[PDB]
Amino acid sequence: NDNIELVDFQNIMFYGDAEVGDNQQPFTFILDTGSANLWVPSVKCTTAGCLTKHLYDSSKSRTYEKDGTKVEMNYVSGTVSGFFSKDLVTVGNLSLPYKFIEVIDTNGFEPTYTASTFDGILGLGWKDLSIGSVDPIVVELKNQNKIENALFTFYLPVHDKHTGFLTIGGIEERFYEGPLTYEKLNHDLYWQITLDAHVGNIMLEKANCIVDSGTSAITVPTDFLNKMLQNLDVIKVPFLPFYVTLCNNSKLPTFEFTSENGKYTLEPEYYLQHIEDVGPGLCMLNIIGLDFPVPTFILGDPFMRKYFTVFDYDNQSVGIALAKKNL
Ligand SMILES: CSC[C@H](NC(=O)Cc1ccccc1)C(=O)N[C@@H](Cc1ccccc1)[C@H](O)C(=O)N1CSC(C)(C)[C@H]1C(=O)N[C@H]1c2ccccc2C[C@H]1O
Ligand SMILES: C[C@H](CCC(=O)NCCC[N+](C)(C)CCCS(=O)(=O)[O-])[C@H]1CC[C@H]2[C@@H]3[C@H](O)C[C@@H]4C[C@H](O)CC[C@]4(C)[C@H]3C[C@H](O)[C@]12C
Ligand code: NA
Repeated sequence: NDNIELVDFQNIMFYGDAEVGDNQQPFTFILDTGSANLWVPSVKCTTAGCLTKHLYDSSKSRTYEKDGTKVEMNYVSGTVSGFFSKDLVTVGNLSLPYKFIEVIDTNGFEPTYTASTFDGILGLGWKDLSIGSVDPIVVELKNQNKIENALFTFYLPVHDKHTGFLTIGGIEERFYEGPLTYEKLNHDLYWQITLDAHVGNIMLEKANCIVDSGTSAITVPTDFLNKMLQNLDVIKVPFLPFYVTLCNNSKLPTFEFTSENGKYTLEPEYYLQHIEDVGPGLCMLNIIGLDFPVPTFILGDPFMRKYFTVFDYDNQSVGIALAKKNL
């Protein structure tokens, strides 16, 4: 199985590296299960954000195949735009020709872009979520028979303790302890499963839960959040949807998620972010209120830091298991 090392960036996000072009041009990616396109910033970039990035130069790649088609990717955090290009993409020791976006304007993706040290985003979603109708990397590698299974695996790094791996094509027992529980997808094209959500006395039955690698938070329905925070001794930051607390706050709850198959819990230690610079013994909650059309939680980074996760295209399932504290 091919492995890609995952490095932590300030306990908000993680990255892994990969190559685009036979020139072996090396890029740092956010690895995002909730999107289905790959992009890298071009040498043709007109914007300030591209200043400090590894830039893609199609003139230095002999496997480059032109495709002028203009495209923009609209994320919740902003927009990047440019054009489609084709070239050899290499993930670990697995290569395949691939269609991706050459980004020339990142101004709509500020301040996220210039803030952090990633170059681009590598989607790990489903095909019907892609622009330009791009087969996902793992399913092509499967199809081309470079890996056993159409699946990938996340063992996330933890700040100041160990590194992580994205593993492609097969499941390695070393990453987790206890049982590995599979949860069927309740949607065709998202890593979305059904779970009862419990926080104290507040309960949502058969809630949609999206396992998502690119979101640095647990997201919660706004009504559910407003009930959770009632008398919690937490304070909202002015103008921003973030809550601050004493790290030691005895009332901070444990999320409990359950299926017929399993039980997954998330204790304060996984969703708190120390902000010692702002004040002594203060923490931010990595919890955001957000309403999808159907009541939904995003089980983001903080969930995935605790739980090893198996994303299975062939079995339309998400495997979940408690991550080992170190390898
Ligand atoms: C096919 S990509 C376009 C997609 N847009 C949508 O789904 C539109 C939408 C919006 C609200 C409800 C329902 C649907 C999208 O941006 N999805 C994102 C996940 C998402 C988040 C909220 C609501 C719906 C989907 C993406 O997978 C991601 O992690 N992204 C886009 S870019 C990113 C890799 C930096 C990261 C990010 O923004 N992360 C930030 C985020 C998002 C929500 C809560 C906290 C935070 C902090 C930070 O981590
Ligand atoms: C996705 C949700 C909800 C968006 C929403 O509720 N938007 C209503 C208006 C919708 N529009 C009319 C504009 C278009 C769609 C209408 S339509 O009906 O067509 O769908 C919004 C609301 C608050 C947003 C976060 C904060 O900012 C702080 C921070 C800023 C960074 O920079 C990026 C990260 C982060 C965490 C943000 C991410 C995300 O962005 C959040 C969660
Ligand atoms: Na995501």
